[PDB]
Amino acid sequence: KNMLLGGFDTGNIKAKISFLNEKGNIESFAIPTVIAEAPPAKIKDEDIELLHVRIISNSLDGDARSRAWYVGAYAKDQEDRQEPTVDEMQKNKKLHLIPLFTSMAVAAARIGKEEVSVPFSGGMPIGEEQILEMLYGEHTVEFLDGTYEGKKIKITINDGTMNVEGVSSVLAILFDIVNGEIVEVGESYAINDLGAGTSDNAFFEDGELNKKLSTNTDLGTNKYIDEILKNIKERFMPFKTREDFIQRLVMPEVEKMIEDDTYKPTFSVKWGPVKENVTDIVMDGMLKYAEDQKASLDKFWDKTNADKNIVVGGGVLFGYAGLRDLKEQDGFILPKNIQESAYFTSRSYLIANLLEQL
Ligand SMILES: Nc1ncnc2c1ncn2[C@@H]1O[C@H](COP(=O)(O)OP(=O)(O)NP(=O)(O)O)[C@@H](O)[C@H]1O
Ligand SMILES: [Mg+2]
Repeated sequence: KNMLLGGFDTGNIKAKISFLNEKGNIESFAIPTVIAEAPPAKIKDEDIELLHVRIISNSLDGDARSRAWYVGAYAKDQEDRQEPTVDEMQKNKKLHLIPLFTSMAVAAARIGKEEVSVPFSGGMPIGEEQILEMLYGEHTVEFLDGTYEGKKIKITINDGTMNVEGVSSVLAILFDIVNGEIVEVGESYAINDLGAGTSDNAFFEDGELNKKLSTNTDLGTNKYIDEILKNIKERFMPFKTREDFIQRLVMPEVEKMIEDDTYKPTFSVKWGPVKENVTDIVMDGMLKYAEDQKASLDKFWDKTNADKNIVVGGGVLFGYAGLRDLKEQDGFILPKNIQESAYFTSRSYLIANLLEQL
């Protein structure tokens, strides 16, 4: 007892976490990979809307040693916010450690523990031992504002794993944890995690990650979303972030499609004294993404000649209108519980971790 069990999926867009709550079920949320220096004191995923935390950890250095930060959403608005630098083609570790520890704390607060040991179960994209040791030790997160203002969580990380080999990265395709731990309603396979800014094409052969053909591209949903937004704003002549566009406009419709294959989606936008039907605009970007992904998956299938191709990630949902065709194709596997496709990897890392504890 007094332990937090989770799977951790980090990137340049979000830090994703899937953990076990008090009633033994999987709970998931994502903290945007954004931070900003904050004053020593105050001025459905409610608790991460406003994150102002003091973080004391030895994995942090210099001025970041034990000061305060705006983390995630509440950081994206700040002037001097920090985000992953990326050129026209570490010592930025706080940019990844801080949203990481912050997620561990939020989950800890959610389940009413104030001291938690967190066996680390995560992943790296194309050493393992060295990266883990920027995580070991004791980390304290105090909330200075928001839902858990005044709370102080002690995170202890003694043991970890990056789930490099074997079926660990995949486990969420076959299993689910409902008070633990139950089956969902080949020997050569690809895993395609379809994300916001990137697309991860990994290939597993004979129990081992094929560390030469396992690639990684920037085929993300974001560029397609930006296109759609540009075409909507022009239709008028609305949304604050992309996640706002996805959550408010896209998610409710993608969902009725899931539970009814006959349902036609409608996308309308209210901006000012005008309301427009932009169903045609949205669906265009969706199928464009779908076909571009269909093409990308095809050639990676041919390049690896995998026996089966698993497609996961939120891109399965954003491009669902087109990507649901992969259900009818032998050689492709979509998650049965497809509404959890976005957190497939973190959910997989969580399942790998629960097994590690046994
Ligand atoms: N239910 C949904 N319906 C439609 N789009 C969704 C849904 N869930 C997630 N998305 C979108 O799918 C895209 C991919 O999400 P996700 O895989 O979680 O990105 P990410 O992993 O955080 N970024 P990356 O590091 O590149 O993988 C994003 O644009 C999400 O907003
Ligand atoms: Mg991802």
